[PDB]
Amino acid sequence: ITIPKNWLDFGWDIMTLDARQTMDNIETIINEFPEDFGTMLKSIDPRA
Amino acid sequence: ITIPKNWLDFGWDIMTLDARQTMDNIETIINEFPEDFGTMLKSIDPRA
Amino acid sequence: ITIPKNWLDFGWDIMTLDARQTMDNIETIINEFPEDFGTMLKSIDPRA
Repeated sequence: ITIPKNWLDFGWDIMTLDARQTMDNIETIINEFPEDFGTMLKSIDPRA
Repeated sequence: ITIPKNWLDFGWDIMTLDARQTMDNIETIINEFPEDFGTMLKSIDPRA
Repeated sequence: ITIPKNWLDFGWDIMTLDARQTMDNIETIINEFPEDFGTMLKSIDPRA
């Protein structure tokens, strides 16, 4: 109990860390809507 | 072994939690770049 | 065992509350890009 608590629970908060290493990418993908397409709205502005 | 159960438990709340809290700081920090370089792409477009 | 569970486990998620002050600030900085640099696209626009 005591030793796995200190290091494997840490390891399974690290199982949980997969969120807090992928939300970087997901938020970049959020930001890709204004970056890759919010740009393109400012291209629809030229078209208009 | 209860002395370990005392000190190691709130102790591991550095290990478990910091691996996540430092990384989300990093995820959000990195998400500045989809807005820094974001605004650079969003400037190249309206130049047209 | 119970004293950490009452004060220090709580306390070390409170050490984990440090990111839950930084995270706002960093996200405001993520926002300072589409705020300042994002309004300054509309400097690059009339300059164009």
